[PDB]
Amino acid sequence: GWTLNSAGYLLGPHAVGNHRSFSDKNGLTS
Repeated sequence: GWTLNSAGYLLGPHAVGNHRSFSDKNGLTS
């Protein structure tokens, strides 16, 4: 049913029209 409080604290709605990139092009590693 719910999570918002319990398991939904991190889980939220998705944005339509906005695209996300992968974490392999940008980011430094030592």
